[PDB]
Amino acid sequence: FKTIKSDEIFAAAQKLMPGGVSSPVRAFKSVGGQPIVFDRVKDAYAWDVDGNRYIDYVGTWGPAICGHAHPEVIEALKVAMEKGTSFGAPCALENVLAEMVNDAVPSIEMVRFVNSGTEACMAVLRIMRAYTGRDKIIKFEGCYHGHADMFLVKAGSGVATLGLPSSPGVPKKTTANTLTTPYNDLEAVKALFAENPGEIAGVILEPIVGNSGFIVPDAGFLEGLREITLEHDALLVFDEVMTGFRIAYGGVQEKFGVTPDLTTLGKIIGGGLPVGAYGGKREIMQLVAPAGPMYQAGTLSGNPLAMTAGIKTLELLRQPGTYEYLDQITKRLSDGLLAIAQETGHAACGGQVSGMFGFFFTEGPVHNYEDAKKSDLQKFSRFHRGMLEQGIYLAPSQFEAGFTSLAHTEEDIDATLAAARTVMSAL
Amino acid sequence: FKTIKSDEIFAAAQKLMPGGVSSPVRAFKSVGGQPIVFDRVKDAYAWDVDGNRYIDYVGTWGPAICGHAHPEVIEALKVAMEKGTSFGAPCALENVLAEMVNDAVPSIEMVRFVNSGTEACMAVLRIMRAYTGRDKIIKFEGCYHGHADMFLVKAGLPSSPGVPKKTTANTLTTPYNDLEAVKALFAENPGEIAGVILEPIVGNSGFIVPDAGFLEGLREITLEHDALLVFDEVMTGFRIAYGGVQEKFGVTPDLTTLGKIIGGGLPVGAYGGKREIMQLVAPAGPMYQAGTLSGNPLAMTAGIKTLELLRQPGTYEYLDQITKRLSDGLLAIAQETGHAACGGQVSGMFGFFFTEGPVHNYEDAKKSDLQKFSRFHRGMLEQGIYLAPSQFEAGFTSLAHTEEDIDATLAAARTVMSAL
Ligand SMILES: Cc1ncc(COP(=O)(O)O)c(CN)c1O
Ligand SMILES: Cc1ncc(COP(=O)(O)O)c(CN)c1O
Ligand SMILES: NC[C@@H](N)CCC(=O)O
Repeated sequence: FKTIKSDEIFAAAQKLMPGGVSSPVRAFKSVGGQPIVFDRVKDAYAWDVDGNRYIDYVGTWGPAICGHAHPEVIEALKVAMEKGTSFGAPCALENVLAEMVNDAVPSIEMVRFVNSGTEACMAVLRIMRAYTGRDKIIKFEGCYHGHADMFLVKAGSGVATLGLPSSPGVPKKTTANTLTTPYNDLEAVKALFAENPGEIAGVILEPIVGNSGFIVPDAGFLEGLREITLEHDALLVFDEVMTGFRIAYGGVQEKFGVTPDLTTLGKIIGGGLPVGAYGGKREIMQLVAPAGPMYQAGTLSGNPLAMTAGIKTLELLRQPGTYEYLDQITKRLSDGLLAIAQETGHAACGGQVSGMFGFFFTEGPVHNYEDAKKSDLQKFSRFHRGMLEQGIYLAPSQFEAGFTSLAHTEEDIDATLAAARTVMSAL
Repeated sequence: FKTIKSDEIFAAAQKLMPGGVSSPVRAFKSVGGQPIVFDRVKDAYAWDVDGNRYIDYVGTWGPAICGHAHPEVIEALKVAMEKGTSFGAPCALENVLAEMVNDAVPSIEMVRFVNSGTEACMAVLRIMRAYTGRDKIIKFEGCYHGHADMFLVKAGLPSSPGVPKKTTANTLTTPYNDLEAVKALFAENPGEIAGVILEPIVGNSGFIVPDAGFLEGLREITLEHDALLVFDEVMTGFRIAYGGVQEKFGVTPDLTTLGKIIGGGLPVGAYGGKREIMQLVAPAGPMYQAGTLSGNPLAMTAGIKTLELLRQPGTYEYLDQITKRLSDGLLAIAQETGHAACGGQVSGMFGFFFTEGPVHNYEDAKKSDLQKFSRFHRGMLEQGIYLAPSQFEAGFTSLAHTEEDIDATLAAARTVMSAL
């Protein structure tokens, strides 16, 4: 196993871009700092600039649910780019995706497309405060909603209400209205409300966590957050940028039967192109300009290429047995990893829902970020590297959920398990 | 002039998306409220869903500088997507674009690609504060830097709902082209000013050129108070000149944001400057900023190809040539038809206000006769000309715009203004 070309390109990148990457995690600092430079991806695989081929469990972080470079998506894109990559004006494709999004996810009756999860979340945050007239927001430790200043706050016991910025360059002023609570902790949220009567605009969260490893909501958690927000006329916002169209066609809200007031979407709805969307109830979305006073603009938003890829991707997801397959192969993968971790003597816990999964090197179970933080990062680092050496590309971080696609075959899963066995036996 | 299909699609859109659009301006609220739905765009044209063709002066707001759907860009795109629409990991194409950007603009030694001007600006604002360790920012009224909260300031009070005053408190604003005001701000906030951000040439409150010495003065005082100078060239970058306004006017900022053109139509953005400052950005430094789909291979591809095209000889001279003729023509026609107007142009960027002006700032811009602009806009639309649906938006030309297109556009203007 060698990554000479990646080493070279990455080395040169360090002089051109901060850390040699467009996004922090890509720097592999959580797992050796030796990132892989991709050349191309197809179906369930990715190819190195060195020729290395991997079974991919990142799927460009969600979008590639139907597999990398799906022929139907690229075909639809070929037609779209022919008509121009961007209009800066209304196009019929926006209506189409909008309708699909509306018909697909319960809480969405109207949507505004944007260009990233970060844009979606910062806008949805602004809308929650605009609709309620309240400034305080409740987020959960371990959840990620982009890098808007409000979200860049320190979390954990002792600073849950301190609103301390967790990054230089962000005024305490801006984080002063962001409250955090442990995921899967209803009493923690009730507490935040009581401590701030009439000030909580709402609660935002990943209905199923992927940014602190894979973490599923304990029974009654989503129901509880729904009850508590309704009781205080506060808004419940599901960040389904990652879970949207992956956990289920209707996202976690559809699968678990809990309807929020607003939800953010992304990844899949763009077919690989930068995209994002924030929608929800009609009465709330009407505040978004130019229909309402809450300002939010996106010059290249509703991009025809992004809309086309999103539409084609959803049409594919609409086909029969789609999510049943993702669930099947993924459960197989997940149970396999845990069985292998057990047989090799490694403390581990994990799970999966549809085509999304997690695997922590700790006994767990993992109900929140604090639990996740107990995972053996050194072990994970060696694990990730080993899997890489075995031709398996996993998210370069213990705190990132993995992804499967309709392209992953029964054989891919088994080759992966074989590799996992080989790697864990050597850990 | 029929726009039946546009109306139908738009009406249905208003039930699916706020205002029936993905971005406020597209709703045509300032010019009648009946936007035209595009089906496709080619070269210097836009084609309606009703079969109408328009000589396009919006160029999807900047990206289409080499023309809409340029064959080489679409070909480069079709070839690149075959390898994947996105990696979510490093690819050589990022190094290439980064290098072309670094070589192109005076102040950039290191760059971080993002997905929009908004992300670029909020990120640059954060780096400004992280580098200086200060929170107060100076922005100009009439300048637009995305919808990030700190920018949604009134003129540090919120200008729209949903944004806590607490976050806009650290945002100081001043009239564009007003050095004394900026100076006063620094004095009223000693040791608290992280820096100054602005569009070196304004396009978001109409086309507004900086006065002689303005940019030079801003560089001087920021240096004096150990504060950063940030050029938001998302709109001007690679348009005013290959190196943007900073190159053309010769004033070098410490940091600059980019977008539009660098993505050839695809969602894109970037911020860069001296490596000493840029090294603060994660994962190199402690300042956090991330973008899951940033450095998109398709966006890099289209940006790389778009820049290669711009690097050809006569590119900016051509833009300047046809645009000056367009701008001069408009003002001449306005004069001969008896309408107070003022405008100007620099490269393929221009403005035309229905006000005698002068227009050195937003306040001046607001003196324009919006009613007249609206009727002008509609009439031009009927004459087969598509201008920005706002008096407060600069216009754009592209390499695809022919001498004939300009002739036709001026002829149209004559007809419209003669009817105003
Ligand atoms: C749940 C969630 N919300 C928001 C974001 C921000 O996404 P982007 O990088 O597209 O801004 C992400 C991506 N990590 C996410 O996983
Ligand atoms: C100078 C400038 N800065 C930032 C932006 C924000 O761009 P986007 O919609 O790409 O976020 C714009 C687009 N209006 C701009 O013109
Ligand atoms: N779910 C436990 C929280 N009180 C946070 C612990 C921490 O990370 O400090």
